[PDB]
Amino acid sequence: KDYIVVKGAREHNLKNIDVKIPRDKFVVITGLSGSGKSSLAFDTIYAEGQRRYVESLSSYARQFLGQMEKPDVDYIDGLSPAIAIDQKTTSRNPRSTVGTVTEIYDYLRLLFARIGTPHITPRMFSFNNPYGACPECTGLGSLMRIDPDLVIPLSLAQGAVRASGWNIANDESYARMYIDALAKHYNFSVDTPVEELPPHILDIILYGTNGEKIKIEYEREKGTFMASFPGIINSMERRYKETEVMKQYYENFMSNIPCPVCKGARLKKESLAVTIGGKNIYEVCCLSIGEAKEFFANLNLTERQQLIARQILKEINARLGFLVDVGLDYLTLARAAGTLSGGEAQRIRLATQIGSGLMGVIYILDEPSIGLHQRDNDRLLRSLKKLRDLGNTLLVVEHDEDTMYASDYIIDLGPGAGSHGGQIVAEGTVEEIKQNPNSVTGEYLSGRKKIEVPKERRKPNGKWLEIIGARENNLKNINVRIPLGVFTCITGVSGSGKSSLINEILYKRLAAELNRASVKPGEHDLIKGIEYLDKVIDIDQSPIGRTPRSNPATYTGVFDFIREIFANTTEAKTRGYKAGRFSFNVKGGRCEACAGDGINKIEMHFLPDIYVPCEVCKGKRYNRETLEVRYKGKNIAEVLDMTVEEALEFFKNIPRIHKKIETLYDVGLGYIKLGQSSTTLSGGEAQRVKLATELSRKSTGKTMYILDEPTTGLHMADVHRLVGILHRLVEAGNSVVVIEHNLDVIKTADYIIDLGPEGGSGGGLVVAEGTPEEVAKVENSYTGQFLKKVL
Amino acid sequence: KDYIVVKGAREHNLKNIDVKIPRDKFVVITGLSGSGKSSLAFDTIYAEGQRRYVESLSSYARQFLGQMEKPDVDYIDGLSPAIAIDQKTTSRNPRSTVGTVTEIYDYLRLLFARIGTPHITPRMFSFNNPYGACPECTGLGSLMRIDPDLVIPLSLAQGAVRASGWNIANDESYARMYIDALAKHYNFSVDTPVEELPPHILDIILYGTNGEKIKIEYEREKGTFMASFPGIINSMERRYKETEVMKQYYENFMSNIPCPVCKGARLKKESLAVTIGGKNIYEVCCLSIGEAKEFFANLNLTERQQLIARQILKEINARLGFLVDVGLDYLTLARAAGTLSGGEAQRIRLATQIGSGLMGVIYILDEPSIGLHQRDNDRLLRSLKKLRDLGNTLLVVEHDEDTMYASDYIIDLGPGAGSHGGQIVAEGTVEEIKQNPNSVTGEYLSGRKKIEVPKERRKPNGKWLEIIGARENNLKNINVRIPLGVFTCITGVSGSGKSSLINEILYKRLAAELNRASVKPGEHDLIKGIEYLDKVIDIDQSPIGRTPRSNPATYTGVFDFIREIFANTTEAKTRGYKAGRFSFNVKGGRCEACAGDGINKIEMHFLPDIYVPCEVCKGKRYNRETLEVRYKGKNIAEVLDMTVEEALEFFKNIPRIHKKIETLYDVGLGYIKLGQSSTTLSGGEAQRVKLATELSRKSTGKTMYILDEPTTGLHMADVHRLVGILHRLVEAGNSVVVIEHNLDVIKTADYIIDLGPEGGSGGGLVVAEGTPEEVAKVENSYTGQFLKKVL
DNA sequence: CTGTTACGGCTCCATATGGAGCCGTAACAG
DNA sequence: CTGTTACGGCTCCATATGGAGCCGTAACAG
Ligand SMILES: [Zn+2]
Ligand SMILES: [Zn+2]
Ligand SMILES: [Zn+2]
Ligand SMILES: [Zn+2]
Repeated sequence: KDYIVVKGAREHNLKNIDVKIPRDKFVVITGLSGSGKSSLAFDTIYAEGQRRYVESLSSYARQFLGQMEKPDVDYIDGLSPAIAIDQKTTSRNPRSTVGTVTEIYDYLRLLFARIGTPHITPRMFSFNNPYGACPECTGLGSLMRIDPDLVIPLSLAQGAVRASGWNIANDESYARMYIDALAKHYNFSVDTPVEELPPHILDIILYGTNGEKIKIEYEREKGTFMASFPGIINSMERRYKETEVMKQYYENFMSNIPCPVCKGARLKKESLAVTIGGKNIYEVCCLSIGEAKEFFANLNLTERQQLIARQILKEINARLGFLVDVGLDYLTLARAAGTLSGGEAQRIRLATQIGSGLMGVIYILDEPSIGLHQRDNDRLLRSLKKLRDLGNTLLVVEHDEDTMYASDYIIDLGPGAGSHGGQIVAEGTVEEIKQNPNSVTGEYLSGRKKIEVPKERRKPNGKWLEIIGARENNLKNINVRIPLGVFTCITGVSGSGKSSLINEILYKRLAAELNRASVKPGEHDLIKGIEYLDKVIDIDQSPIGRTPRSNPATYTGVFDFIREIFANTTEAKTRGYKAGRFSFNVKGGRCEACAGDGINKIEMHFLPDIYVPCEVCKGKRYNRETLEVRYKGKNIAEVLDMTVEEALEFFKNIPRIHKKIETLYDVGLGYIKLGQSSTTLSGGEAQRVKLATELSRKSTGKTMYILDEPTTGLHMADVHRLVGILHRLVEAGNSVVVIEHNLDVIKTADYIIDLGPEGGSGGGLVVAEGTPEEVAKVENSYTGQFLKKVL
Repeated sequence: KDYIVVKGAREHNLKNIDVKIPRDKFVVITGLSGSGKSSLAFDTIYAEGQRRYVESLSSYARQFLGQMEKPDVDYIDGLSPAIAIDQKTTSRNPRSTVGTVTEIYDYLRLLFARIGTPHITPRMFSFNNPYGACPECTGLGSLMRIDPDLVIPLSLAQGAVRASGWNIANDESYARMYIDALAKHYNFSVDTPVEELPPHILDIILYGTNGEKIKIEYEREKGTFMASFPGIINSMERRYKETEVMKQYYENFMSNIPCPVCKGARLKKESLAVTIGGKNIYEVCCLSIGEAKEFFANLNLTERQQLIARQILKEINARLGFLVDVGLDYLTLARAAGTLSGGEAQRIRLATQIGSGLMGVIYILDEPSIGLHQRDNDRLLRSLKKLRDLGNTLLVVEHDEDTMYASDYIIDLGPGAGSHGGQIVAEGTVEEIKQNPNSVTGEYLSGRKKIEVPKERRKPNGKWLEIIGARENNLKNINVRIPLGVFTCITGVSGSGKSSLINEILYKRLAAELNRASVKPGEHDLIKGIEYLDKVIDIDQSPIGRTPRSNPATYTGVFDFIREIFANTTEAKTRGYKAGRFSFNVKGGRCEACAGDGINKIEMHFLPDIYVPCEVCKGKRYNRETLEVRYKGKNIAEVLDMTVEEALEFFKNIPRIHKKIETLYDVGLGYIKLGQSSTTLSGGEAQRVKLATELSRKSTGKTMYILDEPTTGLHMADVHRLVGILHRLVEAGNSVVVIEHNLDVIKTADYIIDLGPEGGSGGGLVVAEGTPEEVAKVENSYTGQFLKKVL
């Protein structure tokens, strides 16, 4: 009725816990990273609600949506349909923009049709219908095409065509025999240079024969057939239109340009003649949300116009107010939804959900406050509480103190992670958790544990990285200086351009200069001080592997030492074994039946592929003869089965393994097991693995680390550990640059660069620079204002 | 909040109506057929709720579910997600049965794992996993295959292979050249008879070469290639497994047989050794729902077993009780869900929804009481009220008096249909509608209008249709006699076998004997009295056309007369025109640009095909020169634009057109227009069109009409009109047999055949026979008991 | 004029190879 | 012993023609 009773929850590492979540209330789930709160929420409640709603729909719709796996839960009662909002974005299609996603373009079209004065039909203003879409660009506004300068950057035999699937290097490839047939038809030499080729022949080859029929001969068996040359450009365009990695690869060689006729207006030349208050539809859509709302509020109409357009104006004002209160007062209604970050997309989805007014729906949010400045926390909390107040329930998974102080109910898991977590430690109001003596969240909220402000701060040693003439996006031609050898943190409000300035300019230029990559840096003049750097490393939450053949033991490189010490035993020496025998990636020591994968594929008549453990090897991925070899009473499979904490004690007598295992333990991965597949690892686990690998390396003092919000989905203890690890890395001799919005991390940094003073058009500048104490003295700085009370 | 406010509803024929539907209440929508209530419910509320829930899901899930069209409504507030339940069934896959659909097989597996005594793992009892599925049948229980007796029912050149896609009649077809290559390889003559062919050669041809590689030569251009013969049977099996019309066609030639090892148990020989109370899993699943519930209630366990299996037993008992209270006390848990009727599937879905306990969801049901006997009305109403009471709202679209008397709120549309309906006439409680003087439902509920019991009933003239030895399904070898020349109605409780006995036996045998069709009748001895019949006609709600080239004017045949009178004018005579010129199906009088379709196809870069009216012809489907010809001030397009009611007055001077138009008016289609596409017609409109076509024919007195519940989705006035039409058809000279569950239709019949006395195993017999007055005197008959008070 | 049958024409639905990232191994320099 | 570079091998992901039903037309019988 008024509760969500869950019994027998055993998904992932949950230790058969029973919980009662009050309905129509603000509920937050807390715990350490990997403690199972994310599993308990998403894999149980969201999955059960989505399955219960989908299975009751039409058969075709259910088949299209797929067959969701049934969670390992006894029974759940009082479960309304669940909608999950998380930081995930897709390119999707160019047809969708911010206005269409937020469902305000329809209201704008209705208003323009009803009251717009021509210089009147709602479908005339839409670019998704032939009645309004521009004839040339088909309502897209961007004539995407592949320029000839990129297809042929040398004769054909030297590798002129760099496009995938058109490599004429192979003699028997389709491209080779098509080129041979074309050369036979047009009587030209393939080995002739492209520049020396006649323009007509080159144009015919590039753009095809335009439907002309030619004879093509193919040899395996021999035969002949009649067909036509489609052309490289036409085939690439058709492949692009047929269907995200392939889309990104195709768009890499593309050259986006504005439509020559509509100039990106996406509409016919006659639809733009209708204006409201001196601004047509495109000009209104080009304004930022705040100024558009101000213009709508200040708009003056006659009595008849006000009576005929009251409801549309009220709806537009309400939606714009919701969007502003969410925090996106800098975005434009005409901006493409594809070029949006995860936090911006999540906030837009939240605003749309608030505007829709759906009732009786369980809402689950995964860290809505990440990627958002501290000044917008109150607005975000007010929006969340309004969404709850409209007749819904919230299951936010957050680790922010303000969220705990604003939430009605708090559920805490733990007390550790992995095999030590998965059970509820404490629950109730914030006061009850604060008074609870066995809760980590209560301990960190009551002041028992805290992050201390360092007494001594490092200073630059005379090495600086100067970026000159940065003008990409909203950057107003600013020059910044990043000291080398100290912990540098870059702050600023959302949309100020810090993320672009770092990721798409500094990292790309450093990679091109040092790692010898092939990327296009952002619009800037030059970078000074690169000679002081030897390598650039970027650490993110991307998975460390896409195959089941990768595990942390191999990634950290400790598996080589483990195999060496295994082969150094007397049994392997007497049996003539090698260090490579104890590996599930090379034939000789792996199971032959399962090919070392450990699972087998079974095909059903009317079901997808089902995987079961291999019968002969029992999932140990090794043959019996190899497994007979034991080192100190444990075989290779048992060693792979140990966790990092146990491996620390087991391998304490071998320094070369002990150092790596201790690094893995210190980066907070003491609950993980060496045999875990890299595919099953989460973002935090992958980031910790990368940090451990970086720590295990021998630093030369000329390395730069770039991190983009490393505190995503991290508890207070995790933040403390990450701060300690970053300080250790800085003290090693390298330099660390972090884009952070967390005050706890910010206050421990040695240098702070602030970008503001606003977001969007008003941003792109530099407000404050120096140590946090110096930045706190700047009056016109939000970060300084917050650090004034934080310190 | 507590209301669903809809403003500006203009979908289909709705005349801009505003309504307020109370939330969490029993609401019923009433109106005439075609008045727009179905549109107002499904196209507006269900569509808006489904779109609002889908658009907030993941991008991939939203793309898979498709892009739902936005309804033509201003705004809807307080809209919870909507689930629509309607009478629609699909073959789907053999993996799903009644138990799996109702989610009781999982609980049965859990109970068997926990307390079953072997002679213990939940996944061992499931047939959807390799751990429990039978190795031979792969957990299907039916080895579906194509028998050789059906592939070759004459030499190859005479058409031995009757399978689609393997017609060797064409010389250049792939089948022909494959057969030629096989004949060249094996050195045999294709023209040789199949019987005279060696068994080895025939087996090799039928089952392929089993991977053997042979040389195949093909001619258009000439060439050769190496491949293997897959075989007809293997190719057909692969095509069947690749992917409903094609599935039905493939299954027509299939021969379903039980698995030789498991005997249809779908499980391994070891999983059936576990028994509970002397019955294993398959034997429990083979019992009917009522007796299974009785067995579970009477089951005795020890204290430990009761303590360990209390929750599972309680859940199973509750679900079985819900299923029994729904009305399906005769179904078996092991029955395949594919072989279920629309009403049974809808009731099963309702029971599953009740068991799931989803809260805050709007439920829309389309005639849940159709196909259900009168004795189950109270149980169905109680189930609906319980489903509402668990915290939901109901939007049932029903025309049953008991539903009106049980509903909290009633919304009435009308007052007519088509252009006369689409607006709300009255609303409120049942008393308010009864006291309303301008409501058709109130008029029929207050006794102002009623269907009178006929004073005189027709009697048989000595012609009878005797079915001897009917034994299909649950029929217990019964003999029935259907009189010819009178209105015969067949009644009985659900599951008594009347539907099978009629549709799959009598209609099929009559079609085979008279219409010279190719179908397999049900298991019966013979039928006597066929010599008194000349033709058999079956009328259902299936669409009358699948192309936009069919309209009621052509279907009824009146369009030929219209074209003839158009060509008989002086303008056509002077211009040398013919009767075929005024047709949008032959070149010469239709628009060349749109090819007479009236619409054009426009392709977008990243959108599906969009259809817009043709520019040159303005959607009139005719060229200008043809349109210049006018008859009595109206051209052909204007004539097509007229409705039946207007065409009745326009064509009153031509008897050959007036008779057909009057028939169309009398069958209740006075609101439809002659130019309406047959694809857009609903089931009721198609049935009315078929009835009008049958009436327009010249009856020879030797025709039999078979109707299966013609009162589906019909108001009381529609029922009265249909009864009048059926009586007119009977008085014409033919014989009508109707399977009906409506007491109003039953009381007007001349002969009644009752099948009972129960459903399932207890059915398949004949209880009462004779006139309704005679049937009402039978004590052990539910239909007689109801007719006792009805008459 | 009307019903039936046969034929022609139309429409909608159905049915294998190259590339990026990672692991293991050998060689060379510090 | 350790770091770096180069190479080989492995895996997962990506990119047109026959048939059923209907409409129009002509011929034959009542
Ligand atoms: Zn354009
Ligand atoms: Zn194996
Ligand atoms: Zn079997
Ligand atoms: Zn046209």
